[PDB]
This record gives sequence, structure tokens and C-alpha cells, in this order.
Amino acid sequence: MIFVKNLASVLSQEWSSTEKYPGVRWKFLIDADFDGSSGLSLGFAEIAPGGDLTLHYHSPAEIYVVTNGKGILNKSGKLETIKKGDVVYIAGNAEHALKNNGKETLEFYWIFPTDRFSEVEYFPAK
Amino acid sequence: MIFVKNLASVLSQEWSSTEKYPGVRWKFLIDADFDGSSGLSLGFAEIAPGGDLTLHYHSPAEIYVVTNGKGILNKSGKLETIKKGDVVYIAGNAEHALKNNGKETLEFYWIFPTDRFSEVEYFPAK
Ligand SMILES: [Mn+2]
Ligand SMILES: [Mn+2]
Repeated sequence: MIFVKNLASVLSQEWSSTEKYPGVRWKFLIDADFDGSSGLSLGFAEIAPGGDLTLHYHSPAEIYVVTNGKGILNKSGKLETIKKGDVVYIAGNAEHALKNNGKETLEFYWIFPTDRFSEVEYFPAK
Repeated sequence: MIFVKNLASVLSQEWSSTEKYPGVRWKFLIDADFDGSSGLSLGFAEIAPGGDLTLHYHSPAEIYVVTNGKGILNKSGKLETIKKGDVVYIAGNAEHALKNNGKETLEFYWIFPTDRFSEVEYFPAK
């Protein structure tokens, strides 16, 4: 099984969001619930100016690929700016957050070593 | 453990290359051999005009995130064009290749659900 996706391909998929992540929204591009793919899953996220993916953790490792804008990555308490062209490795259990303090949309893919997004449980910072 | 990488971060690391895939060069940005990360590993690769990542396969599932240019993806016999903005899902052991037909450099990240690149064995197709 091999397939190609971009944002245009998922226009018919409504954005996902939640009130806990203000100004954040996402779609699934590679995911067993949509594609019958396995082993790896990938989403595209946008954080609007002033938006905040608040401090959280989860069991699998995660990678971010930043494709647009800039924001402040909270590395379990240590702040670092990130921007287009950056990739981020987040170990399992590691608390992290990402704030868009800029005027452009902060856009990134995330990747999990899992079949599905739905099998990753998000936990709030303890 | 959380870290950020970009091209500048690995300016020190020399471009890897081979003859199996002429015109192709790459670096490792998230990799146990370098970072002691685990769960996922990620590299960045460049294909010069004329370059040809030839038909191969490997056990782990794989994702490409295409960040510049355009190319022709060989999906186990069926051709599809890919370009900047595209993501590609490649099932474990599915045969695939990627050729740069454009004039610009074809650039992409690849991602494996493995700790390190070095542990993945590439197999030409028969
Ligand atoms: Mn996360
Ligand atoms: Mn491959």
C-alpha cells in the first residue's frame, strides 16, 4: 500500500479542534481510520496567532515537522523558539506545549509511531 | 528528552551518499546513533535534477514529507507525481522509487518507526 496526500486532498475532512487548545486545529492525512495504513500516522496542525497547544504528554514518541510560521516550544519547562524548516523530537512521556506568539499561522505535521491518532491518549500536564 | 533540529544543526555532519542512488544525498536529524532518541527516526534527503532513488523496499513502514521541488514516485509499478506540500505513506516492504524530473532540487524528510537509520536494511527490487 502506497499513497500520497496533501491539504487539498482532505478539503472534505472537517477540521478537528477542542476548547482546551485555543486557536489550534488539525486534520489527519495518514491514519488507519482513514487510509488503512499502519506503523506510522501523521496529521497536519495549524495554530492561529495567539493560539496555544497547552502542556501535555503521551506515551509514544512524537515528531513535529514545522512547515510555516514560528512559535514557542515548551520543552518541559524550557522555552525555545521554533520555525519553518525545524523538526522536533519529543520523547514519550515528555511534557510539551507550543504557542504561536507571531502573526503568521504556525503550521506543522506531527508523526506518531502508531496506526491511528485515536489510539494515542493525551494527558494534561500533571 | 525533547530537541529541535534543522539543516544548520547538522552543518557539522557531512552529507551521506552512495552509488546505488546517484545524485542523492542525505543527513540524519533524529537518530539514536546521534541523539539517543527512540521510537521514531527522521532524515532529510536531496535529489538533484536527474537523480533517481531507485526501486527498493525495507521492512519498516515509511513516510516522506516533501518540502521542495517535484518528483515522480513509483508506487510499486504505478507512477504518481509528488511535490512540495505532499506527504507519502509507504507500507512496510512495499517496493518504491522516486525520481527528480524537475529543474529544482527535490527535497524531503523521511521517517521510520525505528530508533535509528542504520538498523534498516534496504533491498533492491526483483
Ligand atoms: Mn504532542
Ligand atoms: Mn524508502
